[PDB]
Amino acid sequence: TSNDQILEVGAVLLKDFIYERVHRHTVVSRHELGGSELSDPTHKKLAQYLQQIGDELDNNVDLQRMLADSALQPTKEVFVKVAREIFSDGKFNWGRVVALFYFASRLVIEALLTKIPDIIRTIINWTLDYLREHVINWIREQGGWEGIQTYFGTPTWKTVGVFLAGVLTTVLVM
Repeated sequence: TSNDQILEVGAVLLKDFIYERVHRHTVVSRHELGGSELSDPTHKKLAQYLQQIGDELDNNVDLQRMLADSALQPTKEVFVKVAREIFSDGKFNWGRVVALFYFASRLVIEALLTKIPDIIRTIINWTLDYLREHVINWIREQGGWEGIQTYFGTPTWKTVGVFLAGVLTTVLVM
């Protein structure tokens, strides 16, 4: 319910997001990442939600083959090139933010794998800084970390309406 609070909530979600991605994948501790385990129910439930999207993405083999490209490295120029490309058209939506989250979590995993744990807070701050400088007025226009399940759910909600209407056509007209 404020720019500072939206980013502070983003930080706690991003940290917990990367922790669980590494956790169910090499170990990194919440304290290493700069976060505490969520206590807020709203945060905990959105965190549980973000995790299911991460699992859907893990099961995209073509995504995984890209992330395994040797060019995918836990480095400033990789982060900046990718972050900018995610958002470059200005048509923001919650899939853009999640894709940045998921991409960040993989840089952290690669920093673990390549034995440079010391950059992990830096990866985190790259990601928070980009949100702070470019994405936070958008999120505020959503009223906070709100609208997430509206955005991912609407397209399939609509197919229910189209399905029911076809049932009714079949049954009331024919």
